[PDB]
Amino acid sequence: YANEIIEIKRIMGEYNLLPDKNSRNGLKLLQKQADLLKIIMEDTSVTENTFKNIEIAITDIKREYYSHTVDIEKNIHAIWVAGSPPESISDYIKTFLKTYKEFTYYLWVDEKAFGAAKFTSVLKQIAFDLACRTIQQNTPQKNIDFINLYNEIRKKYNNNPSGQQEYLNKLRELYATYQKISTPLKHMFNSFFLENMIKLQDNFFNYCIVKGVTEINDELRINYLKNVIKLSDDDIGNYQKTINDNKDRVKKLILDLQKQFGENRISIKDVNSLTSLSKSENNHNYQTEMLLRWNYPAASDLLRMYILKEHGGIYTDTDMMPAYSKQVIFKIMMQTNGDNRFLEDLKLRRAISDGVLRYVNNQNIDEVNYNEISDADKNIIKKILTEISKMPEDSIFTKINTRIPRDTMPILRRYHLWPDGWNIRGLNGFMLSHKGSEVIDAVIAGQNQAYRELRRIRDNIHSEIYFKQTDELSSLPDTDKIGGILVKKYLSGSTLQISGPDLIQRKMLQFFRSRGVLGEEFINERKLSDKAYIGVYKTTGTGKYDWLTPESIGVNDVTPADESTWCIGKGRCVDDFLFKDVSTLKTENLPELFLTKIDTDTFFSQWSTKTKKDLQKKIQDLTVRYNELIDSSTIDFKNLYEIDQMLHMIMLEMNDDIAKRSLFSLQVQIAEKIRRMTIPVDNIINIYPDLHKKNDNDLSMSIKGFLASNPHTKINILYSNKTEHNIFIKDLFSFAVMAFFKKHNENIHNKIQRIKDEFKEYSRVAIHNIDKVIFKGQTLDRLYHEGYVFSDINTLSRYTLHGLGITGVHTEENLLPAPSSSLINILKEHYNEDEISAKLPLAYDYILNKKESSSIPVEILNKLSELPPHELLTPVLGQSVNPLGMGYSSDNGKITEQVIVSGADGFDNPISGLIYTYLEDLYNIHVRMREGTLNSQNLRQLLENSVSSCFLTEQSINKLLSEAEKRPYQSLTEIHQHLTGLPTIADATLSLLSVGLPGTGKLLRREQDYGRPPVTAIQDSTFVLPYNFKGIGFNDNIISSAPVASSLHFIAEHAKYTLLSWPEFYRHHAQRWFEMAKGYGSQNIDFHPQSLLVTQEGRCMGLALLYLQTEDTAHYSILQENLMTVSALHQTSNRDKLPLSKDDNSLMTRTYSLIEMLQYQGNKYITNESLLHKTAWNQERITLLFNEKGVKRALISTPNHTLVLQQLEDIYRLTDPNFGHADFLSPIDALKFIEAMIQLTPTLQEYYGLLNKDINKHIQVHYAESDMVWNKLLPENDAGLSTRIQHTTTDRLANLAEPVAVAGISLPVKTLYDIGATLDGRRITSPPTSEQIPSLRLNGDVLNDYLSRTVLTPEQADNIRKILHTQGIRSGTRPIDPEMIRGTQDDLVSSQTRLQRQATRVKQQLAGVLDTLQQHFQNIPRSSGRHLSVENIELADIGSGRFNLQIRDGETLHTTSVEVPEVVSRFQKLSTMLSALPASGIMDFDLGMSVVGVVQYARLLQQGHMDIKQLSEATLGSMIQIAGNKFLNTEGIQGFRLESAVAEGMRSVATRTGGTMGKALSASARVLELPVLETVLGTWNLYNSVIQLQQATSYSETMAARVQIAFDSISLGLTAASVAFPPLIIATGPIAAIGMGASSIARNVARKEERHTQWLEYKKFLTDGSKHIVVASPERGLLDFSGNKVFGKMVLDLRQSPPLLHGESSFNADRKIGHRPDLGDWQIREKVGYANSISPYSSLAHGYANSKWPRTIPKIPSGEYD
Repeated sequence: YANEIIEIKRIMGEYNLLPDKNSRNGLKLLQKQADLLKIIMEDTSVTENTFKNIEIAITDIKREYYSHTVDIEKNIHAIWVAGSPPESISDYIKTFLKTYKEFTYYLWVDEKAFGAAKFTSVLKQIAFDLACRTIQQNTPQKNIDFINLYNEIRKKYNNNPSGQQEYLNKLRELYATYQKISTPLKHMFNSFFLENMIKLQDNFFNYCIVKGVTEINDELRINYLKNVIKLSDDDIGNYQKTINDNKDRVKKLILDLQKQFGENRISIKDVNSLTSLSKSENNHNYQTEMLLRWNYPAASDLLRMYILKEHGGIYTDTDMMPAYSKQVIFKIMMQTNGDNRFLEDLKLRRAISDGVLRYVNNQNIDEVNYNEISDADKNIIKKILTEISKMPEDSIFTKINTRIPRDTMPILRRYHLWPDGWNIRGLNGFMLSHKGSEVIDAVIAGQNQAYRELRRIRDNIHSEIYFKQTDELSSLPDTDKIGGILVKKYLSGSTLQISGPDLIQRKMLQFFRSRGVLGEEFINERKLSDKAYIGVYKTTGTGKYDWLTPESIGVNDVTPADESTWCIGKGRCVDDFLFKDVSTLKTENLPELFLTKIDTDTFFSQWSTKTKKDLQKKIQDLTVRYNELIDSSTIDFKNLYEIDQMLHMIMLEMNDDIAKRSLFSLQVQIAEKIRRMTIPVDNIINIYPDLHKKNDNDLSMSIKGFLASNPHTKINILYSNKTEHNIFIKDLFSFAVMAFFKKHNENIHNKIQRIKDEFKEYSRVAIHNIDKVIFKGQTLDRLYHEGYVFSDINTLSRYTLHGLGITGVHTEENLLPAPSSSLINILKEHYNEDEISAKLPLAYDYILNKKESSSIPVEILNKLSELPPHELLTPVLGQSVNPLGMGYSSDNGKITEQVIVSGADGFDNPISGLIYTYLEDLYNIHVRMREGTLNSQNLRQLLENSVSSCFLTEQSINKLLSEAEKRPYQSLTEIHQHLTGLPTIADATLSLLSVGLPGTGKLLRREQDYGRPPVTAIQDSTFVLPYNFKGIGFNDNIISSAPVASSLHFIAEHAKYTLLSWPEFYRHHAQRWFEMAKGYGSQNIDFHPQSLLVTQEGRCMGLALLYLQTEDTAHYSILQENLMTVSALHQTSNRDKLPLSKDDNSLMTRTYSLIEMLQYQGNKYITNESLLHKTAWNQERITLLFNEKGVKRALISTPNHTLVLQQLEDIYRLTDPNFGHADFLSPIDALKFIEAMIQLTPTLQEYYGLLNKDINKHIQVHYAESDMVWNKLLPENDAGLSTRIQHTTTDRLANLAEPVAVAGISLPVKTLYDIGATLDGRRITSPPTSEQIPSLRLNGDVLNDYLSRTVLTPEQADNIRKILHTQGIRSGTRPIDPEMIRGTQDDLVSSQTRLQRQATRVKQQLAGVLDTLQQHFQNIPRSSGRHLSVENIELADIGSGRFNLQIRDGETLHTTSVEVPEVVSRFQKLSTMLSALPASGIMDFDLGMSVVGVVQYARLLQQGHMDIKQLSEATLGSMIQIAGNKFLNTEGIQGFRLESAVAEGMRSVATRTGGTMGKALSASARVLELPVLETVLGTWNLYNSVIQLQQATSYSETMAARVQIAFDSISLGLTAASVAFPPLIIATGPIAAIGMGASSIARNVARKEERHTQWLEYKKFLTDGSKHIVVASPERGLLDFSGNKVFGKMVLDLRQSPPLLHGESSFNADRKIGHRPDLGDWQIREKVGYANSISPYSSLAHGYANSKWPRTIPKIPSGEYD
């Protein structure tokens, strides 16, 4: 305890040397003394004598503390409420003036707010009308009678202006009617009313900003009302009449009082003469209180705090009398023979007080209100009054104690005898304090926070309308209850309180708790003690309290004019209401509520002629760009900057006011859009600890909490070794001026190593040294070299490390994930809201660690242990920030830098570049200041060409120079503070942004003074501070508004599909999906399968929500095209491992971040029953929802997948993200198709998690009560995914019409990009300049992919070879043999295309086969080493593809069970085709090509000649050989080779069906017969030697590359060398095969077989004819229609840029009904009647009489065709 002992000695020494101990410093020193004494007490080894000594010292300190008291000022303050009749005021004022002789009475009057009641009434009318309109137009399933009656009575008034009371009475009856409305409608009414009122207040404050006002008065309010509505002269006359009435009333009252009591005894004080009214921290909450209040006859709750803080003394309510003197109460009790009933019940007390007040003011005693009082009580009260009147006037009342402890506000305590018992609570109607009291500041801060939290319903864009919180008297201002109270007050005209006595008591309790040991006497059982009040009464050992000799003297509050009499006795005033018709609302002047596009026809309607002719043309140049910016689902900051700058210039260049207001409205719309469009946050947290504390338990707890909150969150622990060395050196220099080195290095390394090895098993925890990622020339590295030690080095390190691409959350504190709503609910079963915060550390300790605390019940611990940790903590995932890219924590409404939240990777980050440049500028100023070479001129040069020059004012330059002279060495934060005058860099971010965003940035800065949140402040906080567990958000409470947990779909450790084998799932089911959809009545089926997500973790929730967002067909098409583009990009990046251009990578990252965020949000919403309704699968119920309840969107949830049902226009579209979509005419058809699809197919059923399960209880439908819930839940910033078509680099480069000269040959830029032209290590995105051509390099992987995907012409191949030879492969990528680059003629392009397609299909199939084999081998217990050595490839079943394998693992393990029909079925088809083809001439070119490629791959494997992966691949090759041997070797010849038999079969096929197809077959067979080409063998060996070993990819990609090499070897045989200068013109067309027509099939159909088999043959012919209608090769400008057989009357129009294809498809026909494409399978069945209506769908003839070949007319890709 040496350090703390030194602390107590030092603090006592400081206290003794105090000239005036009666001050705040002395109290703080005594508090420190008491706290340190308690710390000493806390030690375990303390003797009893030490206990006594500590207790005695503490008691002496407390006695010294409470001896510091202050005498309050001799001021009595009262607030005059507008409309108060002076008759009921002057009596109480006279009584208080008489009792308190040495006091001055001040009546606080606000002359500028005499008419505010009518203004707020008009605003309330507008808000309620808007709420009613929104409710009515949003719910079209039914009409609401309450709204109709409301509108009817308002229309009735619109005829009768004189009958105000009639309208109020009708409104009361209408509230009686309204009480019967449904609960969801009531909640929506409350929310909409409160939100609209807040928005209207925001609009008024924006009007104040644009008018540049400094004070708010009645004229400004009248002008604003004229601005928003049509104000006739009668309304202005009424407003002036009430203003003048209030003026006359207050003047008469004050004059009559001054005549009697003098001039200096009582006076009038102006409310506007208060500094708190204009304070920026108060956010003009005084003006907001005028609107959001429901206790109108009472005085303001903030005004009394302001008055007490700035003046001190006594604040008293008007309706209060001083407490009776001792003699008075003694007479009362002994004229009632000891009946206490005359001092406790309210009626008799009120009568006695009435009589006393009447007597003191020389009035008639007999006129006392004796109603609801028994006659005997009346007579005894009369006797009491007669006795009292005998007393002298100087002994009726007694004064109060004006000596109070320093920094305290005594609060009147009230005793009321209720039928249930005694009601005791504090009142803010009478308070005491001295000027400058600290508790008043605490209460003011609490009131400001209360208003901040009340505005959360409007400020939070993602705020949920439907949330029925239980009544718990929470500190949070529950918006639903407040809205309900406001609605009731608005309708009826007559608990909760944001800034009332409850908040005051809570704030004082918190203040006294923060005082420490000296405040323990003010706290009684975590509640304010009796010492904090006045008027407290001690009980005489009974239920009643001894009124005689009160502990403190209070005040008489039971009076004839108190709260309980003006509800009915005083009728509702008529000068606090002004009827107004809202139909004349000027919606163009209300940007907060209505989003209005600029319409050139009506925009300049009220403008002057001069301003119109000056600037209407200039404005009209903005309309298209401005509307595009407003309607966009993304933000392009270039357009925003341009539009904002030119709007600001136009506003500056104007002299009109209406035009200025319209342009200001445009700016306000821009600001609101910026507020609404938040962007996601990366699931990363970066913690910057200080390696100087001696507890890592906080850091370990933080890391454990973030690990447990989510299984995908990455945690980075960042430290700087150079900074530690610099701190060590500075400490050494300080020690010397006033073995260590190795010891310090060892200690730092030991701390770092302990942190590293605590989380060694978690790969998500990475401990990084900052002096490894920063560059050499960056500012941070220079600071490290200079020995920068200032405390802000960690903040600059955070900014720099974010600037280097490290995204996520950057903080220095040991943050913890915020508790979820489930944990708070669990804790709420035993604790209330003020104990939960204290119990949270123990709950966290039990959840993360396993520590059990004796201070928490075991039931709570058992409940906590039953839930997963990620259900109790909130992860970083799902968070969002402002589109400016930077977000900051807040503290009492001021942004701090404890937490920095920095956007998502791939999104625009405007603030980051500004911060980087600003840090450069600060470093330059710092280095000039170090050497003393800084003057005004050098400073101007330093800040020139920098946005930071906006801070260069004369006074700022002078301050910078003065500080440079005073102290040449200062921190960058100090330099920034001197230059800007702002506390933190986060404050300077908006000032820097306002340089490029004038007007909008200025407006966003200005709105902070009016309660609006800072644009860079985060509102919802998913973190809490470790030491007190409070949130870091702006307007959030982590206890009363904890977020809901998100459902995490746990997936198997093995996935059925990888990215390579994923398309197999779509290929196996696309045909069945289309057939079922068409047979259930779908008329438009589109296929857009997704390849973004190959695992079912998340259940495709992100894509489902993305599709759910769209409400239009056009937006749906845009989003579908964008998603297809992103899927292609993801396949290129991840499956093929190819580099992407910067823009493509940014687009992919943006899409993936949005998808992850949306998936988290959707899995959160589906489990929250208060947000989205959830019902089990029932077709009737869903049909009723979509037809009767007005549901337009729904989510169909299976255990593993999510589907979407929509109501786009007049159709119902069902979207399966893996299969595109199909739309129907009625919901019932869609539901039937959903059920049939998910239930009939076994593989799809198993994949979707519905195998062997009742689908009626495992399919849930999630919908919303109203449609606006989706608008509230789904983000508005879509990154343009649903509003504009995103273009890849290829699409942009295709538009350039100029060629690039490389190697003496000119080729387009798109082709140069396609072959992988990389410039300085990045793929080119623009045409390189002539000097950059020599530096161009070709990416080998990209070139290989391009060659495998493209069919070149011989000249194109020559050009590619020349470019390759003259430029070369970029180092580290795949080398390309120039002999492999060849081209083919026109007639063989279709064959090459089909061969490449077959290569892709075979690769995708063999990937899954290999994965199955690998899993099969992995389920075998293998000992140390790799002895699997499978030694048999016997196959048992042919129809199923069963193989029996002998395993020579050495322990006699044997598992002969594998299912591989992919290999066997292909050879079976080849064999049956080879054998039966002489009779049936129909052949399959693709099947033959696939077989040739497969056998070539097997041969190349065999020439190869030992872990699980390669053993499984060799097993697959052996199985291929075995299947070929079984299905092609009819006789068991030992000397049989598969290649020769395959080649001979295809040679026979080729020679028997001629044409170009036979030529291609013969070429492939010839390739098979000859030995493997030397180039092919070289490529294979080089790959298997270096390329496979160097890369870290898995084995499936290697096997796919080997298959691709084999298929390329096959493709090489179809190429032809280029011929130069052909002497003669030759023929270049394909040659037809023998038997093109349908007579060939009819030749074998005539054989007497089953008729349905003959139809199957005909259908096979039709399908083959329609499969290849067109083969397009836009790269070589070739269109191929040779494969068209069943598309008649073809018309090709090449005039359009994408060629237009028209024609007639072949169709089915029926004898009776003909061809009916418009009917489904069931409708056709009913039409022709070939079965029963209850027959299963499998028993019908699918596609009968409604089929077409092809299904849809093929679309030709855009290109240049010749």
